[PDB]
Amino acid sequence: NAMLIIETLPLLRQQIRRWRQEGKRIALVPTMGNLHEGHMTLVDEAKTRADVVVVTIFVNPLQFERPDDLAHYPRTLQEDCEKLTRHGADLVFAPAAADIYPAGLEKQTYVDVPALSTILEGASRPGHFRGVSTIVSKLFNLIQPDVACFGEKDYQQLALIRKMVADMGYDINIVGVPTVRAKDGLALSSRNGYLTEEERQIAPQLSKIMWALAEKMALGERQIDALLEEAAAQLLRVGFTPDELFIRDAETLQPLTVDSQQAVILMAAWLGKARLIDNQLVDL
Amino acid sequence: AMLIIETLPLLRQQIRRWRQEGKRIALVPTMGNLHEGHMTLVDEAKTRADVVVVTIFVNPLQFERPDDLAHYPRTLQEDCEKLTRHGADLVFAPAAADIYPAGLEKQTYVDVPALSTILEGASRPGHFRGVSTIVSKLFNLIQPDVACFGEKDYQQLALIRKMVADMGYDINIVGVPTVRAKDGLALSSRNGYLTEEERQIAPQLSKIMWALAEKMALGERQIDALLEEAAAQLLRVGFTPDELFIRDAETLQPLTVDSQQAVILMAAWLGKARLIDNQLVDLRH
Ligand SMILES: CC(C)(CO)[C@@H](O)C(=O)[O-]
Ligand SMILES: CC(C)(CO)[C@@H](O)C(=O)[O-]
Ligand SMILES: [Cl-]
Repeated sequence: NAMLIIETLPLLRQQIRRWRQEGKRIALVPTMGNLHEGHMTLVDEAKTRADVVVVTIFVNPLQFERPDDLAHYPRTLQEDCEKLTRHGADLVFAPAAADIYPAGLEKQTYVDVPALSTILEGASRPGHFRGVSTIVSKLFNLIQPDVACFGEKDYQQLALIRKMVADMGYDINIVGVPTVRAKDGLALSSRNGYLTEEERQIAPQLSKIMWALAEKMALGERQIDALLEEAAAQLLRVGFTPDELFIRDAETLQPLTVDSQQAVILMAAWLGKARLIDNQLVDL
Repeated sequence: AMLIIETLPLLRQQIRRWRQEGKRIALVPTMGNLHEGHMTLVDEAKTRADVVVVTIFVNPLQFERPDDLAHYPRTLQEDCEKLTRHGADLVFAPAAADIYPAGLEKQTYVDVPALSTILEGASRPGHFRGVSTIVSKLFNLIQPDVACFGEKDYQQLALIRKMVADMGYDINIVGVPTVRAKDGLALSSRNGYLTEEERQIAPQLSKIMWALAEKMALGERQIDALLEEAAAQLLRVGFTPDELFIRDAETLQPLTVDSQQAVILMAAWLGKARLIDNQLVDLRH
C-alpha cells in the first residue's frame, strides 16, 4: 500500500485505532527529520519486527534549551519522505509543534528519568533529556507501538528510554540499532558534512582509537583512568581536540562495578567545525 | 468469575487476551480499603465497557508524610470480596517491590506542573507527582478505553485530565460523584483514622461546606469572608482547617465574571485524620 503521511492528531488517532483493532503489530521509529542512511537502517530493522512501521518526523522544541537552535534545525520533509517510502515505512507522522504542545512548553506535563537525565551529556544541558523522555512517552501513548527502534549512535538517549520504559510500565521492545559506518570506520552523522576534505581523512581515527581501547578491555584491562588518558593523547597527536571521555556501565552510565555485565566506551572530539562522537559496547 | 492478579507479566497476559476478544476495558484505580463510593465507581465503569479492571495499590510515591503511609489501611481480602458482588472482572493488586523494584529515589516520574503545586498541591508538596506517576504507569500497563475517578478528589481528577490531554493518552476520563454516609460524611478510607468521638464530629465538615454553598446560592460572593467564617466554624467544633478555597469549577482559577459554576474545596484535620470534601455551586441566576 502507498505510504500514508499524516500531520494531524485526529487523523493519526483514527489510523492507530484501526491497526490496533485489526491486531497489527506496530513498530515506531522516532526521528527529527533530515534523514540519512543511518535512519533508514532503523526503519529496516523495524520492518522485520512488526506488521506496520510508523516513523515520526518532529523537531521537538522541548529538548532544545536554546530556543533559536530550533530555527536552524534542517527541515527536509519531501526528501525524508522519498527515503522512507523506499524503505517501506507505512506511516509518516509529521506534526506541527503547535499541535503537540498547544499549552506551551513551560506548563507541559513532563516525564523525567532521574540520574540518567543529569549526568554526562545531561550535565551541561539542563532540560534536554526531560524533553526527550517527554516526547518519546507522548509518541508511545499516541502510536501504541509494540517495538521501537533507536540508534546506538545517541547512546545516552537509548539508555534513558530503556530506563523510562522499564520504570513506566510500557510493553515495548526497545531495539538499539548499531551505527552505520563508512568503509574506513567513520560513524555516519549529518555532522560529517561539516568536515573539510583534509579533516574527513583524519575523522576515521576516532573509531580506530576507540577500538584499540576496546581490544585492551577484551583481554582484561580495567584501569579506566589510564586508558582514557592514552586515548585523549592519541586523539591530540593525530589532530583532534578531545572532549571528556568515559567508560561506564552500559545500563546506568555510572562507573563500572563488579556486578556490571556490559560496558560502554563514550568518545567525543572536535575536528574543526564538528564535534564528532562514537561509542562501543564491551562484554565484561 | 472475578480474577485476581498480582504480577505485571500475568496482568499483560490477561489484557492481551481481552483485546484479542474485542473487549472494551474500563479502569478504576484505587488504594484499597474499599467502601460504597468505590462500588459506585465500579458500577459506573461497568456501564462504559465490557470488562472492568480495579487496581488496589497503596502508592508510596504519593505519601509525603511517612506516618500516613504507615497507617493507611490494608484490607485486601475484604476488598476483593466486595468487588466480586459488584462484578468487577479483574483486581490487579501488585506489590510495591514490583511496581518500584529499586525503590523511589531513581524512579522515573511524571509531573503535571499546571496543577501539581497549587491548592491541594500546595498543602501536599510532592503528593501529585506520585499520583500522575502511578496513574500513567497503570494506563501504560492496562491501556484502558475509559478510566473512572471519584469527584471527592476534585483536583486529582482535574490533574489526570490535564495529564491525559498533555501526554496523548487515548483514554476517556470519567468523574463519579462523592458517596456519603447517612450523616453526610464523605466516604473515605481515611475516616478509619478517627476515634469514635471524632466520628460524631466529622459530619460537621459537610454541614459547614453546605451552609457556605447556601450563602453563595443566595448571591454571596465575598470569598475570603465566606472562607474565614467556614474556618472559624470548623475550629469551633474541633477541626483544624487546612487552606480552604473557592474556585471556578472548570479551571480551578479564581472566580471571575465569566464563571458559571464554583467549587468549594475543603480540607481539615480531625485528630489524626486529614479530611477533604468539596461542593459544586451553580452561580447562575
Ligand atoms: C528520539 C528523538 C526523535 C526525540 O525527539 C530525538 O531526540 C532524536 O531523533 O534523536
Ligand atoms: C488515583 C489513586 C488510585 C492513585 O494512587 C489514588 O490517588 C486514590 O485512590 O486516591
Ligand atoms: Cl494520598
